[PDB]
Amino acid sequence: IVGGYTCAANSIPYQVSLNSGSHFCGGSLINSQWVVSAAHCYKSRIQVRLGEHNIDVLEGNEQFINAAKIITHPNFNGNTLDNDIMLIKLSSPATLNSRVATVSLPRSCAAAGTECLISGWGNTKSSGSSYPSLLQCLKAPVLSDSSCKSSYPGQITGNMICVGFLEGGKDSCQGDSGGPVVCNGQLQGIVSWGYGCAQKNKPGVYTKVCNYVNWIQQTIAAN
Ligand SMILES: [Ca+2]
Repeated sequence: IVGGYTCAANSIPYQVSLNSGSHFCGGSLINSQWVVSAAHCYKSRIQVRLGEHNIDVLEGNEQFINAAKIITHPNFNGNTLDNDIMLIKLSSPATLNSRVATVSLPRSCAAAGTECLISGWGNTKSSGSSYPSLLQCLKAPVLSDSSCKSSYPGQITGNMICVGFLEGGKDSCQGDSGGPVVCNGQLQGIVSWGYGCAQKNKPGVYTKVCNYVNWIQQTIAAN
């Protein structure tokens, strides 16, 4: 997260870290056994870390649970990042409490202008790199489809939304992928891609979660 703030401890209780030796992606807890993330975050071995604030220090509220099932969207396109969504089934259910909690799926798509919260442990610099210990937070609005397509001509499918600021300076970045965009208590976006980070007229591009509610519910019910 570039240009954000350090979140208060466990104030984003659905935020998880995907770890394969080190933190490499975010994700969101949507029921006690299932995490949603980005398909391009796929690895064949994944430990999900819940209840994290400082990812470099054991603080006492963590739960480390291995991924048992790892299911990418069947129409994921690795060239365009279309359908950039993935479901992880935990090998045992997380214990839900005030610091480890689920986030609701969207009841409808978010309108342009809707204010959201983006979070993660990704890069905090738009030039160079700095990876933080503490979870970072950013308030940002959903952008119109026409604005998003103008920012990225010929790249924004009907399964993508832009969230952020055309003036740049505030954005998600590498290491945030798979993490949440939550608006009015609903997971509307998954950190997916962009051109650089916090660049002018290049807001972050996010998987449009409201298109996948049916796929998510059916996959969970069937597995
Ligand atoms: Ca920790």
